[PDB]
Amino acid sequence: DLPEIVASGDPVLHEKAREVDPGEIGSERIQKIIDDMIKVMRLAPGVGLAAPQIGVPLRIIVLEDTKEYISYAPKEEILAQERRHFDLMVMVNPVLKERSNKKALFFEGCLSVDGFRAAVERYLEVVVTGYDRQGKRIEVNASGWQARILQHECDHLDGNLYVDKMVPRTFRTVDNLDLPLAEGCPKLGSH
Amino acid sequence: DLPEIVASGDPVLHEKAREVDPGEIGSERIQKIIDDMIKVMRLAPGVGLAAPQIGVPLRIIVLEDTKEYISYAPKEEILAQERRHFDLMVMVNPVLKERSNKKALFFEGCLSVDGFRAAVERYLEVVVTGYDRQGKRIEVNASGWQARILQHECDHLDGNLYVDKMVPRTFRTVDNLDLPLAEGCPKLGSH
Ligand SMILES: [Zn+2]
Ligand SMILES: [Zn+2]
Repeated sequence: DLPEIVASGDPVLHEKAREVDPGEIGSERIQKIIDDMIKVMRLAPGVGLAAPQIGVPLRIIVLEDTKEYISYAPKEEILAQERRHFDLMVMVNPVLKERSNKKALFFEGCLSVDGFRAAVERYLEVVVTGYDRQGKRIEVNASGWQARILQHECDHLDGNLYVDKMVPRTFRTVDNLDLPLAEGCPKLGSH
Repeated sequence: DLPEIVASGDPVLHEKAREVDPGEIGSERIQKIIDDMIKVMRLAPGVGLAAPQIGVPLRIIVLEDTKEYISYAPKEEILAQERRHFDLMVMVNPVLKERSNKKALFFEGCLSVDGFRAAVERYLEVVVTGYDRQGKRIEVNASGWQARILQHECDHLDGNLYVDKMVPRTFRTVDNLDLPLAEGCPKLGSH
């Protein structure tokens, strides 16, 4: 049986998620959750996913970018967002910190807020500590689209969705995604 | 034939609309639009509607609350929100100003952002000047849900949607509308 995705409104998404006990990570229980998340993130075309999104108040995130997902987008664009593919990645009790105040601005979308995208600003470089799928402590460094995803998923673990971090007037239907930005809205890209 | 409501993304919604020339108000074109708006606002169950929502960069709003619309809601709620019914109302080149810093907090929804609602703070009392359907200077005073609607529609005329004015973490699917507010969130209602 597969637990589906919670949508905005469900308190689980707007409240800080409890840490999973290191070691208990190897548990057949939490291990199971990691499997589900990974499945769901792949079942609906998603590049990231946080425990609360399937109703689990735990600090666990999974991200992954297929060289196939990327394929379906303007090369001009995927290149601008420094979006390189990476293998599935799992992090429990992650702790994110920017490696520099360098930032970027692009359209983001959440699986708990579908049908909509919105330009949100993100750190370009970031380092995330925590534990790997098997309870061993790791420290992941990343930039570009990957850093973006990590920030997204981590935000979830704190009860935060991009909507409360978006650039005014950029909110839009996935359909009207490519329509121009109205005057005033900052330019997309980076410094 | 009636125009289709525009959804977020379409620049028309995120840019300041131009004032309509007084007098030109009686014009066919302009009196045509007012008819369309009114039709659309009624066609999809809506209580307000601004020109940009149908693609018209003009400053024209129509609001109306049926004793029928209201009927389909918790009387306890209709209470709290001071939501009383009022007849169709049309205002060109409206100019809104609060009558006091008295505010209220309730869930709002836009027709250009459907499937979602979010708690937004509004002035409780407000006065709006401008012109009536027939081009005559008018000055409407209102409070409660009516004041809320006026603010909503007027915001549209300036390229503003509630999403950029919502209370963090209140965003939600119309379905998850009644689910609790995450912890930390303000309490809905007045002061
Ligand atoms: Zn998300
Ligand atoms: Zn609206």
